[PDB]
Amino acid sequence: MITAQAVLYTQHGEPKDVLFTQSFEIDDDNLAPNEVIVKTLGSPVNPSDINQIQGVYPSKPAKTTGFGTTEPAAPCGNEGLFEVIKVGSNVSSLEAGDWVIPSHVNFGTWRTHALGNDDDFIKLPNPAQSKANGKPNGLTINQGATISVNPLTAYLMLTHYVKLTPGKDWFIQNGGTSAVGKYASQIGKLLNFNSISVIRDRPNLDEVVASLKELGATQVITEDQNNSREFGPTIKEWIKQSGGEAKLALNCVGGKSSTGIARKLNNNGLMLTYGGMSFQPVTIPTSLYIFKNFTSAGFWVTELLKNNKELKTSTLNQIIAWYEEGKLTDAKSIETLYDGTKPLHELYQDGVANSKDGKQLITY
Amino acid sequence: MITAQAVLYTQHGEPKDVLFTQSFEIDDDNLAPNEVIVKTLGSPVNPSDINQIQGVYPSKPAKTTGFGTTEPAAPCGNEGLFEVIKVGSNVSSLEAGDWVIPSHVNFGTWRTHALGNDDDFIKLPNPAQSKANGKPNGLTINQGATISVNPLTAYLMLTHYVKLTPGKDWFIQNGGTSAVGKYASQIGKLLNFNSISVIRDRPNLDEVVASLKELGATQVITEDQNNSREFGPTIKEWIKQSGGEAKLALNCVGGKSSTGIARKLNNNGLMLTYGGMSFQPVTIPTSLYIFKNFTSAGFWVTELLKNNKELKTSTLNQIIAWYEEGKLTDAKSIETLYDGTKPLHELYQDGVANSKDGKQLITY
Ligand SMILES: NC(=O)C1=CN([C@@H]2O[C@H](COP(=O)(O)OP(=O)(O)OC[C@H]3O[C@@H](n4cnc5c(N)ncnc54)[C@H](OP(=O)(O)O)[C@@H]3O)[C@@H](O)[C@H]2O)C=CC1
Ligand SMILES: NC(=O)C1=CN([C@@H]2O[C@H](COP(=O)(O)OP(=O)(O)OC[C@H]3O[C@@H](n4cnc5c(N)ncnc54)[C@H](OP(=O)(O)O)[C@@H]3O)[C@@H](O)[C@H]2O)C=CC1
Repeated sequence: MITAQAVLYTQHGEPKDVLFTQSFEIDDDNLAPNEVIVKTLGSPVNPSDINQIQGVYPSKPAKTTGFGTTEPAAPCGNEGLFEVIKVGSNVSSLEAGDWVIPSHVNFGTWRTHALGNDDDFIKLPNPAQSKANGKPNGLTINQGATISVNPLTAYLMLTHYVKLTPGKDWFIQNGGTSAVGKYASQIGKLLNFNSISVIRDRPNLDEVVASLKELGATQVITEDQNNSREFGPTIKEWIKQSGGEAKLALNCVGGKSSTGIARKLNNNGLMLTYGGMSFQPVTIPTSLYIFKNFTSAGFWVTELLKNNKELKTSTLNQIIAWYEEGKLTDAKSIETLYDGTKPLHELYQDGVANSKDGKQLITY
Repeated sequence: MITAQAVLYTQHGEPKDVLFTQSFEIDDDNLAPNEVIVKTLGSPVNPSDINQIQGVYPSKPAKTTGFGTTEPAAPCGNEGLFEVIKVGSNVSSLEAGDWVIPSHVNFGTWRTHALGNDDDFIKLPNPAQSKANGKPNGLTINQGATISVNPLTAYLMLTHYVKLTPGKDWFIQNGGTSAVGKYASQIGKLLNFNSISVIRDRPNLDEVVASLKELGATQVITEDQNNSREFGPTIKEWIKQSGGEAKLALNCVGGKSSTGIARKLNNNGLMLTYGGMSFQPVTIPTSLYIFKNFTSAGFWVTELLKNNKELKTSTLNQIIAWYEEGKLTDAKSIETLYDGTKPLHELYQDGVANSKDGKQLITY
């Protein structure tokens, strides 16, 4: 018998108000033939996990009395890395010690353990296996725990919609310091796409600029430069002088920022909106649509991959391979370790409240 | 010799400030083998004509001294109907008496006559020719003079981007009382497409609503209803009962109106922005792109048909056919006849100033 903790809520609302920790037992001596028990190694706090709890995200786990609560309650978190503890008698896809991530969204990853079917998980090579397979590197906890959402988002947005000619074409993105932005920059470098990252100004601008260029951004500008009429021609020269064109814009901010990157694209440009950190709508001048044949669309990784395991697998394997080859690094996280001295849900409420400091990862 | 008049400007500005009339001569006796002389029957004042003169429209006539001015001057007007008066010794495509429209934009239609090559024009059937073919109707001056821009814009937006299932699917459009909106309603009913027209409220609402439904709108709502969450379910019920889906939105207003019509589309919807009469940008909530997979694109008939004679020809023929059969009616115009007593340019300046009254057509 295993005693586990799960972060739940009986009703939607702000994480700071509705989350709680529910103690529950998992019978490791009576697993159905296809069941598996996993122990969480780490799971992050992503904006979508929060919106899901708030009730403003159209994809969520059902509320049930399954964890032993009197009222129906839903679990939290959609991605994370777990270590397999035990498999049922008919399980062959997984075994003790394996590293896995949920095979689908809405599994609930903010907890110490989980009981599920073998098909509820996807196996990632763990360090022991990467070494035995002769790979140069093995995944870290954070890399495994954040491999499902942000890296695939960056990869698919950059390759699934418009073909950028290697060594010539460009994509421009705001939210340059975001985890997704950092993954996009690297993938751009790996695929040989040029790129402009737009970020908010800061006292350590120079340091962040060099850091993002190391990751792979060709040029880094501030939102003030993004808004500047006078600076505009300098950006256009970068594109024109490269021989390619700015064909794609990645927007996760909205507002003025989204207007600014759209204006930087060449005619027939495409913008993918995948986030709205400013809480401002996407505003595009009528002229961009008519005279520059601009197109504005959306991206939702959860929806793109829910019934396309093939595209998901192919994308995931590429990220894993780059991690094993030492060609990709992770958007780093501020890790908070659960040790039982502080209720689990509080560690997540803190991670939520401290999101502004950067990606939060609760570890176990 | 023929003494002609042309409305010109030597510098971009407001029509009321920079326009003037230039008298020039055409030698109807010295025609090159492939030249043609035509006299204008009528030409409209369209928003794009004005934007062109203002210098905020990226497609324009080269300034030249061809009309006998010392400083380079540009002509005005992009569409219109002309009657062929004389053709060169090598012209077989046109005969005296034929009706033609410019074959390309930027020809300058705000003038009494024009000398050009045969390939500078596209023949339309004149009344006698339509009649000799047993067609119920011949084209009127206004129908011929306004056939190049608004009707083709409406047709191509409804048929060239997303396929609406006849008898089922819907398109929604703002700017319902505009000439384009009136063509879209008619083309919509002729192709058996369902549609909702959005217009600004007015005291004679009932009459305008009835009028738009006769033209082809299935339903007509005000912008207030467009802004209404309360009203939302009513629209959704209309679509549900039809068994179809709202797949396309036509936007020529911008601002809140563009937001409102975008929201009423079913998931995977497409909006075509082709105008922005409110002078407000297209604003779309982040959630529509991500969760509803909405797409916002542009439309510019000038750019689309620029190097696509076949698509232009085909679309033009379908409009001519509907006029000849009597199935399509023109967005009516307020006509001002030039008789040589008031400078030609003033007639057009009045046309520009009285735009809000409705489509203006200067006749000859
Ligand atoms: N649609 C999809 O499939 C996916 C969408 N997303 C979206 O991406 C965003 C989260 O990304 P990750 O999860 O990569 O994010 P992180 O939490 O790592 O980064 C968030 C970023 O947003 C920036 N930011 C915060 N507030 C503002 C503001 N007011 N104006 C401009 N920028 C601001 C931060 O700036 P700074 O560095 O200056 O502090 C930081 O760069 C969310 O919008 C999330 O919902 C993520 C994955 C997938
Ligand atoms: N290829 C392209 O991209 C093309 C673009 N256009 C664009 O379409 C529009 C012109 O259309 P046509 O040439 O059909 O126009 P008209 O001038 O004939 O009609 C314009 C109509 O728009 C309405 N209108 C004016 N201001 C507003 C507002 N703020 N909100 C809602 N309605 C408003 C009027 O309403 P009411 O009568 O009720 O007062 C009027 O019925 C312009 O935006 C023009 O540039 C046209 C052809 C092609």
